[PDB]
Amino acid sequence: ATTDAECLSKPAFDGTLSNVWKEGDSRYANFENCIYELSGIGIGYDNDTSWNGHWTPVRAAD
Repeated sequence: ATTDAECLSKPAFDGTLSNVWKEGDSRYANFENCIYELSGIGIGYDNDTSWNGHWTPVRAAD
């Protein structure tokens, strides 16, 4: 299990994450029980489900 403060302490990376979901024109993905937010220059594939760009952690996996 992960907490919100544990996730927010992790660094932001530049790469690709799969199983990406939308939340009002904003993209989110789950990685190591932490939810990351897509920003920067985005390049998407796998029918909007795989996004490459800047991923910043926002919260923990529910």
